[PDB]
Amino acid sequence: MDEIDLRILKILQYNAKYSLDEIAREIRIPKATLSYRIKKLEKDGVIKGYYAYINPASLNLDYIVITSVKAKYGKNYHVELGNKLAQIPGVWGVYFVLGDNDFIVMARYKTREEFMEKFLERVMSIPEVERTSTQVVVKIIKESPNIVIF
Amino acid sequence: MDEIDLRILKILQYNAKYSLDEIAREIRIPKATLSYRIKKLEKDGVIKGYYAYINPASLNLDYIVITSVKAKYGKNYHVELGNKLAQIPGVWGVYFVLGDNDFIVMARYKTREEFMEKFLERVMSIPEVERTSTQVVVKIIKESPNIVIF
Amino acid sequence: MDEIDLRILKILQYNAKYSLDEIAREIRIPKATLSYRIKKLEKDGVIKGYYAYINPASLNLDYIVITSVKAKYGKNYHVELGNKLAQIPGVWGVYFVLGDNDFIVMARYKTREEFMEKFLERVMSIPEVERTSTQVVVKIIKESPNIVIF
Amino acid sequence: MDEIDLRILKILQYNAKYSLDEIAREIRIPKATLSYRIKKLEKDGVIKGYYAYINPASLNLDYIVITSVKAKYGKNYHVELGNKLAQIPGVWGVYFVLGDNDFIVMARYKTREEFMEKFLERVMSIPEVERTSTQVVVKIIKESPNIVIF
Amino acid sequence: MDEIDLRILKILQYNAKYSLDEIAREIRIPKATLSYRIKKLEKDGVIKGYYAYINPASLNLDYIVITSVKAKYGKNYHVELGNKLAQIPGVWGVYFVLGDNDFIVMARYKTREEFMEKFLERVMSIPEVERTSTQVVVKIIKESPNIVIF
Amino acid sequence: MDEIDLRILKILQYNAKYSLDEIAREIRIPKATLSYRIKKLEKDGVIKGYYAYINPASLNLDYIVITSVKAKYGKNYHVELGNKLAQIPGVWGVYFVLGDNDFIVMARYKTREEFMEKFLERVMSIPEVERTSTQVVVKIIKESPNIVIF
Amino acid sequence: MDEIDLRILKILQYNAKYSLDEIAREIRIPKATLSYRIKKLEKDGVIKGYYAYINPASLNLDYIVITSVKAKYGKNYHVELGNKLAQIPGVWGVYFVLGDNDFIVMARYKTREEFMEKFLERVMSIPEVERTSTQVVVKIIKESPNIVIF
Amino acid sequence: MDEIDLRILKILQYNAKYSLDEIAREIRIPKATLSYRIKKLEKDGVIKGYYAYINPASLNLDYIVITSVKAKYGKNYHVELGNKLAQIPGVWGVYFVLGDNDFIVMARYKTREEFMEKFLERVMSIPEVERTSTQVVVKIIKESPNIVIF
Ligand SMILES: NC(=O)CC[C@H](N)C(=O)O
Ligand SMILES: NC(=O)CC[C@H](N)C(=O)O
Ligand SMILES: NC(=O)CC[C@H](N)C(=O)O
Ligand SMILES: NC(=O)CC[C@H](N)C(=O)O
Ligand SMILES: NC(=O)CC[C@H](N)C(=O)O
Ligand SMILES: NC(=O)CC[C@H](N)C(=O)O
Ligand SMILES: NC(=O)CC[C@H](N)C(=O)O
Ligand SMILES: NC(=O)CC[C@H](N)C(=O)O
Ligand SMILES: [Mg+2]
Ligand SMILES: [Mg+2]
Ligand SMILES: [Mg+2]
Ligand SMILES: [Mg+2]
Repeated sequence: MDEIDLRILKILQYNAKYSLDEIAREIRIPKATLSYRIKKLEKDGVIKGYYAYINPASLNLDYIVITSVKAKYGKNYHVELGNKLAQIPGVWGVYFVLGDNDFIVMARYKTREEFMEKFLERVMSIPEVERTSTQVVVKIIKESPNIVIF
Repeated sequence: MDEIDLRILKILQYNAKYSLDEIAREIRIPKATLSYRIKKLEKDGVIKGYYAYINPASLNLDYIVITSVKAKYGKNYHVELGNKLAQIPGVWGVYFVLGDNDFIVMARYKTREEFMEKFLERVMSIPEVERTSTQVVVKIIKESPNIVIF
Repeated sequence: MDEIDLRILKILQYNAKYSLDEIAREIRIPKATLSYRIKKLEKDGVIKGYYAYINPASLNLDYIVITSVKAKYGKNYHVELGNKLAQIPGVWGVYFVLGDNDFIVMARYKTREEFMEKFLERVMSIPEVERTSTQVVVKIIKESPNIVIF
Repeated sequence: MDEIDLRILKILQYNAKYSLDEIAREIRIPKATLSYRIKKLEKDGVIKGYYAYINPASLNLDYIVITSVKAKYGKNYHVELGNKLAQIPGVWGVYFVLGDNDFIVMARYKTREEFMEKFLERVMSIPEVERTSTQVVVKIIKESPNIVIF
Repeated sequence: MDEIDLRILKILQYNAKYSLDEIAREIRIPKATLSYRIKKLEKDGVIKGYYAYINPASLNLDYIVITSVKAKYGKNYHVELGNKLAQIPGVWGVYFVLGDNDFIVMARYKTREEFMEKFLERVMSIPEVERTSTQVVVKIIKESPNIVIF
Repeated sequence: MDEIDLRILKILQYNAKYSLDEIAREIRIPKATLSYRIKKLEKDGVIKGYYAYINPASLNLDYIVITSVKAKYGKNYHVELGNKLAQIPGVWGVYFVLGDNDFIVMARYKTREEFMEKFLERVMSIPEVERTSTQVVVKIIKESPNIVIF
Repeated sequence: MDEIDLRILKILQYNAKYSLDEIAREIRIPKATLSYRIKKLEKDGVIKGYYAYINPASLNLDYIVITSVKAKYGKNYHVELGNKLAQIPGVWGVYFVLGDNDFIVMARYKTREEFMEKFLERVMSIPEVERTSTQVVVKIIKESPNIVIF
Repeated sequence: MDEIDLRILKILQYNAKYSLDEIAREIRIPKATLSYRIKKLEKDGVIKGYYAYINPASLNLDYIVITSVKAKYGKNYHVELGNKLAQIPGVWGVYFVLGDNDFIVMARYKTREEFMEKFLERVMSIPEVERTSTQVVVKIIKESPNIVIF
């Protein structure tokens, strides 16, 4: 990629439905070239897709959690435990980390009860889990993972 | 919203450039109605936008961190500290949480040095910060915040 | 329930033996209506009972503890462990919680020895327990769980 | 008090509206004597009152928390901080404790937002507070503080 | 015991070889009575013995430790683990405690190597031990366990 | 000192009132020599005194604590803080330690209230104190600091 | 550098006084070329020097510590605090780290007293220090920082 | 050793290739005597070798870690676990320590991936490991283990 590709990506990361004519006018390059560049970025795996940003609040997803997981160590436990956590409905983020915990899990649910049934009751049965500590999110100050270029 | 709106959203959350004809064929409703429903969802704030999912690895964003923040308590410190953390380049997530820490921050950088200059050196000067503990992400097992409907 | 039911409950939560005539005079409604409303609240399960508030100090209950419990995780451990903790004489509160511990237990005893025999020696034998940490209450500043309406 | 007083209290602690005739029949003593004994227990401060046990769930009190507080030490900080915590609407229990924290606070609210406005935003402004850690109650297994005699 | 017994004990707790004539002169009571009182205190188990206070430094006991022990819970583990810890040469204090640890052990050795061989290597083999954390004493500010009356 | 001095000390550390004739018979040395050796040990500071071992339980000292102290760092804080802690009535041991805490304090009181007034309320006013964590002793398995030679 | 430079370095990292003839014979290259390559590595800063590995035990350096430091945050505190720690006699390693602590310090002393005077008493006066936790090394299993190529 | 040996060592610890003539001129002793003294120090094991100080950065060793290890206790676990940790490529320091952890491990790798494959994936399979916490080094302020004489 080059300087122009980054400028294109900087626009698409926050507004993917901005018309080709509008993008071409902003960056200052031929539309045909813009189309070619975007197709290449998709072909090369830089742009992996396009998603609609849906307001979780509109779906009543008010029970937001960040759970730290301590594992029972064993050969390749990170693979086994990581994948089991990733399969839980409501879990959108699973990170293998360095520190006093081994995994950080990001999840969303509508209520305390849903969270207990879909998440807590599933996690407690995973053999690779020693224990977990869930941090309830009182307020989301910022959640814009789509912004990769500042 | 109704059952049909959810099915539309379930598709748009992972593939927003799927054609109207294809979406209409999958859900089984008139294209004109589909267009109307989508426009209403955007007008009502359910769909807040459309973004291109860019592979962070393609931008060499290999230094991924999850930082826990302990604050110096004071009136409305959550607002003041939260906003200062949110303004840091590279920070995409800022959560006010319950537990032994007060904020959880998600950030991405290309290198250790960039992380130190843009993030660590900025955070250490924020008066509302007591201290922080950064968890380095060794491997991202899953990061699909776009999926709001399972 | 309505606004009037709440006012009635606000009185009964701290003084259940206040006469019907006195309550009717305070809220300003017919005694017959007050009686009907109270009976309905009991029938609907809002008022689950009436208790005498006994001063624990009068019973020499001077050894007051708040114990945090870390569990050995397993399928439905919260049910099994929670119920075993709830059965211990002297234990009045058992809460399944989010955080670095899994249960918080509230108990009262007359002495250190009674606490050790009835509580500590029982808890240490429960297989679902990894370990516990007991916080001794030096002084109860406030303990009015009966107040549900502020 | 004597053996008979304890038996009377054991009944009143869970059912204070049980008729005098019924209580007298259960314990086996004259009604006049029972009335005298109860009046004496009230006069002596053993029975401090009578309350209606209201189901918190009926009032939508679904946000239940147990907050640990670390104080900024100073002369008589336990008195000053304890009283400020006790004054917060929704807080029913405040305990000065031994251990890694100095106070344990029990509170109830209807929602996350109410909890943030009435509790979190008030606590963060108290000068005697170093920091706090809130444990969200996922499920109340038992909460019968009225039972003082097992 | 009475006021006079306490005054006698207050003297014997720090100087047991003070002559009977000197003690009688200080407290103001007949020597025969003083002798009788002391014999009674010994007979009743108040005075369990008389020891020479030996300066540990004179024996090169420079490796002073305070070890916290986390146990593997089980029926009567406090008895079993407590006794095994008490049998270790060099260990003079073993306390069953409330908090994040279960036992506190006080020990003294001449060197790091002696401490490792006699204490660490013995403790690591005790099945009731989950783990321990040893706090090395850099300086003893005060160690006068003989003073029971201030 | 020599081998004989150690054997003498091994006896005096647990029974200082054992007669000279009995000690001489046990160790096998002339009484005159034994007396000379003991006087020399006292003169050289090896034997710093003789105390009566008083059973704390006989004095109702049932509230036994081991308190960890975190200090506010500053020049020679260990001297200043250590001495202030050592002056508190009821405190018999004060140790400057390595680890997550800076001092370990051993104290004894008759009741919870005495402990709060004499110890807690005094410690909270010491400026060099950041905070403390008190571990209540449920049972003393062993407390024989007089034994220096095993 | 190339494959040959690495082989040369792999030898020099553990035996720098191995003769040129011996090194040339082992790697299989002309001595003149070996000399040229080594001089270039020194000129380019790859080889920063040559040191004698002295056995710390021979210097009675028996008090080995690894100290974790929590800082008082502020602008560029890592620079200021890091440099002050690095200036302390006996300190050979100072690392700015991610996690619950901010610096890890490696030091060596002959005795507990030397450690207290040269290290502890100096660190406690540094304003940028919140507190520290020192881990005493009981046994060095391995300490070969000179090995950079495995 | 004597005063002169220490002065010789103080020079060799940072510059082992300083010529004999230069060292003799600095310390003020005959070259023949200097040679004899150095040979004796090597023969006596004081000087265990001579190494080239290679700049780790020149080898792209940018992933620097300090890992704390909690062990599963058992007979001689320190020997077994210590040796297994010492065998891992990239690990240069292994210390058996006192405190909340049992071992501190110092290691170096070129990248996050290398660190995960060579270190993390190996450590997680060691049966004697309960868990670990890795502290990533953001900046090395000082790393001069060769300096044994200050
Ligand atoms: N999985 C491992 O090998 C160790 C992970 C652990 N969280 C650490 O930081 O060391
Ligand atoms: N900001 C506050 O009032 C408290 C926040 C803190 N993290 C807690 O869980 O209690
Ligand atoms: N039981 C579970 O699944 C987890 C409970 C744990 N206390 C937490 O907060 O995550
Ligand atoms: N307030 C105090 O003096 C100390 C209280 C502290 N929680 C402790 O356990 O020691
Ligand atoms: N042994 C037990 O039952 C619990 C002991 C633990 N240290 C506590 O404080 O709760
Ligand atoms: N006083 C100091 O300098 C440090 C003491 C601290 N407890 C430690 O272990 O490092
Ligand atoms: N200095 C900083 O900004 C933070 C350092 C802290 N140790 C962390 O891991 O976050
Ligand atoms: N290995 C042991 O016996 C105990 C080691 C532990 N790290 C401690 O400090 O006590
Ligand atoms: Mg998206
Ligand atoms: Mg009640
Ligand atoms: Mg004694
Ligand atoms: Mg070297």
